[PDB]
Amino acid sequence: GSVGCAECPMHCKGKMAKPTCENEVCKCNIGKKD
Repeated sequence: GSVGCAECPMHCKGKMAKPTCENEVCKCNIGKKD
């Protein structure tokens, strides 16, 4: 259950916000919008 992808976006900084999930791992990076 990818939860990080929930906090990931939440833990994203203004001007750059995009949830990115990979095999249960999440990050806030442009190019992917999960």
